[PDB]
Amino acid sequence: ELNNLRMTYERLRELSLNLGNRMVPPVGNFMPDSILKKMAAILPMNDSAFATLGTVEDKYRRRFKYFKATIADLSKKRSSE
Repeated sequence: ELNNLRMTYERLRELSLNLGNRMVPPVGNFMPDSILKKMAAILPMNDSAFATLGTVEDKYRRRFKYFKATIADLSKKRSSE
């Protein structure tokens, strides 16, 4: 029951608040709860794959670049844990 997806969703929550407060001015909502969920389950490591997220705003696609380092890691660890 070591749901890596849960670790992903949580890592995203921690990262969203981390980078979000590191932005000036603060974002507040670095990544919406919905996007954090689908991205944590699908774990898209590419823009061409991001299309499977269903609906991500273009503005969401931008700051997405700040999550690539974590998404890539969890997408890789998905087949490990």
